[PDB]
Amino acid sequence: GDQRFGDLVFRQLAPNVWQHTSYLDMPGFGAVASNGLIVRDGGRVLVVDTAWTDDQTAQILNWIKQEINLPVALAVVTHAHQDKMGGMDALHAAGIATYANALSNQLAPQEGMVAAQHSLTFAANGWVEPATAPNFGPLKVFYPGPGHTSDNITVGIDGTDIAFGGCLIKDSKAKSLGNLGDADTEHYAASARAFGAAFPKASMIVMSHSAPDSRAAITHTARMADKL
Ligand SMILES: C[C@H](CS)C(=O)N1CCC[C@H](C(=O)O)C1
Ligand SMILES: [Zn+2]
Ligand SMILES: [Zn+2]
Repeated sequence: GDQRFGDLVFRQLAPNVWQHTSYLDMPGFGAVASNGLIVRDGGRVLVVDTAWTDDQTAQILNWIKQEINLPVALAVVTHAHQDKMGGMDALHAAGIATYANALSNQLAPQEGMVAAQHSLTFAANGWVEPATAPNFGPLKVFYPGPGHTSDNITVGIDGTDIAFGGCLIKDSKAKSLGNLGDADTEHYAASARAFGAAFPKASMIVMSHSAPDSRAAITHTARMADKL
């Protein structure tokens, strides 16, 4: 179930996949959960998204050491907001190679984040240029277009039914898309549908701010984004 480890929560989603959850008090919204992923690929571990803070991200690494006990080969972060990139310095202090969309790295300083060490770039069709994501194993990285932010990226896990929409996708019963100050209102709806079409076999949709949901999360998020 939900394994409490300090102030974080870990949930196993598949034999080699876990969801990490961390919380930040956001004045006005309560204590906001943010989810990322941990994937074991043979003898190494891959991380998708930091926690909100360096201290929480160090706790993710401590949980990995206790429950998996294999080296963390790399982390990929899915856009330049605090819930996804707030713990970059903890990854760097641990010697972990970090990757983000080139545009996320460009935006990181003005968003108050530390950039990742390596920049991903994407083909016209949205799939990562393979030379920019070396040794990613089962992680399949896709840029669906601007939506929640201009830089948001998404990740499928080969060998599982899981795809990660990050903060682009909301659950089946969300009422709004949240803060939209950085959003691309013209393109959001198409980007959400593009994520669904890039991972057509994924039946478990993991996202930043809700528990894992069915593909109705994608259709509902798209159906909601159609209106704007
Ligand atoms: C700090 C994050 C970066 S995505 C944020 O802005 N949030 C957290 C989730 C609830 C609100 C929403 O957008 O749904 C606002
Ligand atoms: Zn965000
Ligand atoms: Zn978010």
